[PDB]
Amino acid sequence: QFHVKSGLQIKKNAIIDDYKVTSQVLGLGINGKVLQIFNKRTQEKFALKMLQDCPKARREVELHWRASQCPHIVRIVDVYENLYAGRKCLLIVMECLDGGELFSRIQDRGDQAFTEREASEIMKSIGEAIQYLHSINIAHRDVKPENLLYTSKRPNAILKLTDFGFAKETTSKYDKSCDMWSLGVIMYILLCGYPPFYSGQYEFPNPEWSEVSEEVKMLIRNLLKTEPTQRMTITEFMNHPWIMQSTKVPQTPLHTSRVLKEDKERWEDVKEEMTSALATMR
Ligand SMILES: O=C1NCCc2[nH]c(-c3ccnc(-c4ccccc4F)c3)cc21
Repeated sequence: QFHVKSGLQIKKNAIIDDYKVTSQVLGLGINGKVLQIFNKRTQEKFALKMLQDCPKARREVELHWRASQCPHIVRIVDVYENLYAGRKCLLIVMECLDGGELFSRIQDRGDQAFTEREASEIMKSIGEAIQYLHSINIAHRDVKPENLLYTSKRPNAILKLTDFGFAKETTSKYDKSCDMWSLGVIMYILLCGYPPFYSGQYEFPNPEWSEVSEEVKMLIRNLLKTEPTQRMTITEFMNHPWIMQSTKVPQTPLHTSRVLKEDKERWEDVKEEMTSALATMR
């Protein structure tokens, strides 16, 4: 009749007591590395972010925490304030995800090519995650496709969203829209294999955008609005068919897999421009 969950808990004893740390790295992001780590008790493998521990982070985690309670959002498992260099530090231990950057999994699909239906399912999921956050007044502000990774390597395997180095409480023109933009961006690349290209017209090339229902070309629009406003609210976003259908979408082939094999070089480029588009955007 009544249920809550563990409040956030700043464990103080050296994480080296509760885990054995590798040096084998994974994530190579904002503040420091992401080391693989093993749970002494259970013996499972984990992601370890590490932080300077200033007032800022101390809420960034404080949110991540609230968010992990979601399926498609990465779960935090433990948060430790230890002393590294000489620096009241901050070690967050979160669920390892042996999946690979959302896209970098598709170009090793091995069997067949991609599908409008499969694109939905992906977007579909990612939608959900954003919802939650918004549904609790949280903006991620950083919904890159590096920040999307899967649990494991099976096609059953699901994907989650990471790096709240950017999230912010929508507390007491705007914000929880960046996350939308991204989804839009994400959908585009999901369907074709490229973005727009500035620093705004988005053309729709032929051997790609063709018999592809304007029903779908609709969404992408509303989302990508160079605007802050009428960028279709997620609440809104969910409502539209394609997404909320699970399985009623056309089975149309998608070149995206192959497309990405075409020009593996355009990526280190994509990534920055994606962060450019984002990060700065107010
Ligand atoms: O918050 C973050 N910022 C920096 C980049 C970043 N990365 C992660 C992360 C989280 C969970 N798991 C992994 C992971 C695990 C196993 C194999 C490969 C992996 F990427 C990586 C989190 C963050």
